[PDB]
Amino acid sequence: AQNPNCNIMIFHPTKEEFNDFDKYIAYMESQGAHRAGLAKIIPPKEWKARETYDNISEILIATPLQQVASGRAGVFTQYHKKKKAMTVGEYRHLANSKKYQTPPHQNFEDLERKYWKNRIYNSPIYGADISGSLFDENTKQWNLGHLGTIQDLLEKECGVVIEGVNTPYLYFGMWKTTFAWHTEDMDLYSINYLHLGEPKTWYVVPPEHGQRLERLARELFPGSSRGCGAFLRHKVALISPTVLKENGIPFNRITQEAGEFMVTFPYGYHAGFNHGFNCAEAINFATPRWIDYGKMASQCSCGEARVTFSMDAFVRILQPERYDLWKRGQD
Ligand SMILES: O=C(O)CNC(=O)C(=O)O
Ligand SMILES: [Mg+2]
Ligand code: NI
Ligand SMILES: [Zn+2]
Repeated sequence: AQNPNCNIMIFHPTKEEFNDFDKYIAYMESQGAHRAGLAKIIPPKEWKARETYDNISEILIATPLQQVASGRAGVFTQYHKKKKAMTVGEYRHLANSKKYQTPPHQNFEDLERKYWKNRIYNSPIYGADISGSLFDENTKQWNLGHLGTIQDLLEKECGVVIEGVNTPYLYFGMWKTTFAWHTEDMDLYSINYLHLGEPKTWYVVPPEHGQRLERLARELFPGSSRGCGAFLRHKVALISPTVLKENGIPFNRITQEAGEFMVTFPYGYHAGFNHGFNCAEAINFATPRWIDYGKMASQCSCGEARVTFSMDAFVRILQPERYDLWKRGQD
């Protein structure tokens, strides 16, 4: 069995290997990359996402989200308070202000220490989940707006034609902006490209051990767990590495820098934080190996998780027994 300790693997494809996206994902899996839940892909030196980022300041962040924490430093939830619209240039200036800017630090480890010590005492503003793309249309390799769609994959594997679309999302971050512990919708893959700015630190639980994280989460968030049998779908709970280690939960960590891709694999729980002003692009995708994960994915039916249009068909076809309850949660 390849990668039996479930380490995060880092790949350096050549420009030739960068042509065929599906083939390279399958390659990475042949080497055991999926066992970690997360892999890093460093693009060949010849590749670029676009020519420059000099002209992005007029993108609008219609609903910036202030991420307000409750709990203790290592075990907390966050809720998202909506803020007034602002442009990317206005948000960058805000991220760089004395109130929000990254503190002086020695290295990524010192910054990570400071994040876990101090995150809860601040409320950073995240421009998350913005439909759009920063890939140039002429970028033909690993262009996250030109991937094969999940609907087409389901149709190719299973023969059933379904409605829905699959487009990327932009994320504008600042120091301490946080992504809570989650797997993707329908336990899909994700791919995330850090276009510019400061790094993003990731934490991940191997898919084979995801239920250990869920059991810890039920213990640590007992009211939330009574409310919903899949409350991590709400994407609000944080647990620090120190707490994970104290509870024996297997995990790994890595820091993504600008110019690098990360892939999350089906049922790979992940969480993390931004180091400072940055911009990432991410999209969900599927492969043949995903189908079995999609069929088994948990679902929130309490009403909190509220998701895209396109998830309807995935539930309806892959999980017909759960469909009626899940759809009630949506309505
Ligand atoms: O970058 C973020 O805030 C969150 N991204 C992801 O969870 C992902 O790419 O799967
Ligand atoms: Mg612009
Ligand atoms: Ni994710
Ligand atoms: Zn729920």
